[PDB]
Amino acid sequence: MQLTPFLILLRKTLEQLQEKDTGNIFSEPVPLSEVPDYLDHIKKPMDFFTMKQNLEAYRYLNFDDFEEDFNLIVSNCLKYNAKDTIFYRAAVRLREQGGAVLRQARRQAEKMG
Ligand SMILES: COc1cc2c(cc1NS(=O)(=O)c1ccc(Br)cc1C)n(C)c(=O)n2C
Repeated sequence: MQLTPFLILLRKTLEQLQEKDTGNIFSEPVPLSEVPDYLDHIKKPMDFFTMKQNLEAYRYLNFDDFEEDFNLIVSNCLKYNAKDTIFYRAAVRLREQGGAVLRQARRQAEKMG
C-alpha cells in the first residue's frame, strides 16, 4: 500500500457501487456452470470482484477506465437477459443508482491533479 487519493477514491466508489447491488447479483462473475451459453453472447464479462482485482493491480489509471468497467457490468446484463427478468430489472436499477454514485465520484477525481 502506497496509498494515493485517486486509488482511495476508486476503492470508496467501488464500495458504494456494491452497496447499490443489494442482491449481490453483480458481486462475482456470471457462473458458466449455470449459464453455459453466456460467452457465446458476452465478449467481455465483468463483475465487482474482477473490478476489485483490477483496482489492486493499479490497472485503473483514470476515472473513465473504471467507469467503463462498471458500464460493462450493466450493459452485459441488459444484452444477455430478457427484459422480463430479475437480472435485467436489477441492471436497470444499478444503472440509475450507480450513475448517481459515479457522477459524485467524478467531481472528486476532477479536483485531483
Ligand atoms: C448471481 O448469479 C448470477 C448472476 C447473473 C446471472 C446468473 C447468475 N447465477 S444463476 O445460478 O444463473 C441464477 C439463476 C437464477 C436466479 Br433467480 C438467480 C441466480 C443467481 N446472469 C445470467 C446474469 O446476467 N447475472 C448478473
